[PDB]
Amino acid sequence: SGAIYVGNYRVVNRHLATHNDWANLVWEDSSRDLLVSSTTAQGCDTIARCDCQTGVYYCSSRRKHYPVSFSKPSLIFVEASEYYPARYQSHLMLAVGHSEPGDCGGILRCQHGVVGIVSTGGNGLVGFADVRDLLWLDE
Ligand SMILES: COc1ccncc1CC(=O)N1CC[C@H](C(N)=O)C1
Ligand SMILES: [Zn+2]
Repeated sequence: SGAIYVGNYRVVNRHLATHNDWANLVWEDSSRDLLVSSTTAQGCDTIARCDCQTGVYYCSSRRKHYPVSFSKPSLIFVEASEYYPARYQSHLMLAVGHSEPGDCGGILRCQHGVVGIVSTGGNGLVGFADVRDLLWLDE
């Protein structure tokens, strides 16, 4: 679990969005596994605006932050799970690292700020849903 809190927005994995997030929906995209809902309070996370390919992510299944190298956002085949059938997920970045289903929501950060959140993984990989292209998160 986990979310990014920037301005009056809350960014979560779409598959983990609550019925309360859908009522307060701003934008969602099933192909990216993202949902953004509006908040009453102002958030303080800064979104990165960069092309960094190294960063640090939080892994809740190890209670540890790990440094990683990750691929640029791309269209990647993601195996079936209880939340989606087997499909291509867009704007996804992969790294070699540990992840379990419940690690979704953990933040990936670089020197510039938040890059994205854990969204996919298994078999020694971890995938992150990029948020750096969502320029409107800053307004
Ligand atoms: C961190 O994800 C995992 C880690 C280990 N085995 C499996 C997984 C993958 C997983 O459970 N999901 C839930 C839906 C999500 C998606 N974006 O399609 C992928
Ligand atoms: Zn960066």
